[PDB]
Amino acid sequence: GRLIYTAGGYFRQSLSYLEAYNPSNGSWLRLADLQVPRSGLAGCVVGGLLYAVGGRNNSPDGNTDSSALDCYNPMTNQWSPCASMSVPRNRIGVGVIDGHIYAVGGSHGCIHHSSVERYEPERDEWHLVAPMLTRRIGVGVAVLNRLLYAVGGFDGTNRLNSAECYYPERNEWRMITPMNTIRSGAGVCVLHNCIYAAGGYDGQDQLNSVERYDVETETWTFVAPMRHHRSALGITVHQGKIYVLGGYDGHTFLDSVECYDPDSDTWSEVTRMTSGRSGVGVAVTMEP
Ligand SMILES: Cc1cc(C)c(C)c(S(=O)(=O)Nc2cccc(-n3ncc(C(=O)O)c3C3CC3)c2)c1C
Repeated sequence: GRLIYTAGGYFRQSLSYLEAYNPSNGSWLRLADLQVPRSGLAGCVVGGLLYAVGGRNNSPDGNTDSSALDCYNPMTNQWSPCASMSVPRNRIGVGVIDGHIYAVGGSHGCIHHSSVERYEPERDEWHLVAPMLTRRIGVGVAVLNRLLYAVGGFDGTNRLNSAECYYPERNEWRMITPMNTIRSGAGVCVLHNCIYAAGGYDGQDQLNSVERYDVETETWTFVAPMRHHRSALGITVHQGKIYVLGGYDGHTFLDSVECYDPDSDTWSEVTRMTSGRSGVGVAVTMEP
C-alpha cells in the first residue's frame, strides 16, 4: 500500500492511538482513535482494510484482555467492530493467508494459549483450527508461500527459541529448526524467501540482534543488528525494506523507527514516532 499504520500500544497505560507514517515524505498523521485502548495487539490488512486483533486494556480502571477484532477503513477514517474471537488473546500474533486472518497464541490472564483460530471476513466468522504444539505468548507470526509460522514467545514457564509451521491443507503444525536465540516479544516478518526475527527478550536482556530463516535451507542466519535493543516492537515491510517501530529497551519506551535495507545489510533511523510506546500493532495499506 502506501502508509505504515501503528495502532495502540503502551506508555503508562494502554493506548488508543492510530497514527500513519508516510515513507515517501516523512510525515505522521493522527487518525481515528481505537474505540478501546489496547496494548499487546497485532495489526494486519485484508482487502485494503486494517484490522486490530486482540491485546489488553491496561488502564487505571482495571486490566482487561481483549478478544476483539476491529476494522479500520481508510476511506472513512472509521473503526467498526467485527466478530470477537473464541478467547481473549493478549500478546498475540497474527498472519493473513488467502484473505483469512489467523490469530495465534497469546494470553488470557495466566492462561497461555496454544490455540489458533481463523477469521473469514466474507462471513464475519471465527473458527478454531488445530492448536500449536507449544503454548506461545509474545509469539512472532509470519506468512511465507501460504504457510503460517509461529516463532518464539513464552510458554508460561520459559521464553523460547523454538518455532513451528502450520500447513493449512493438512490442518497440522510441525516444528521447524529453532532460532539461534531465545526470543519473546520479537518482531517477526517476511522478506523475500526468509522469515526475519528482530529483537525480543531472551529472559535476561532486550535484544538488538536479528536473524532470518531460509525456508529452502531450513537454517537461521544472523544479519546486521538493529541500532537499538528492543522488545515488544512493531514490525512491517514496505517496498522491500523492514521497519521496526518502538518497543522497550530496558530503560525507555522507544519512539525510534529503524529501517533495514537487505541489499546493504544495514539499519538506519528513518523517523521517530510522535511518542515512545511499546506493544503496538502495525500494518501497511492505502492512505486515508
Ligand atoms: C506494563 C508493560 C511494560 C512493558 C515493558 C511492556 C513492553 C508492556 S507491553 O504492552 O508492550 N507488552 C507486551 C507486548 C508484546 C509482547 C510482550 N511480551 N510477550 C512475552 C514477553 C516476555 O517477556 O516474554 C513480552 C515482553 C518482552 C516484551 C509484551 C507493558 C504493558
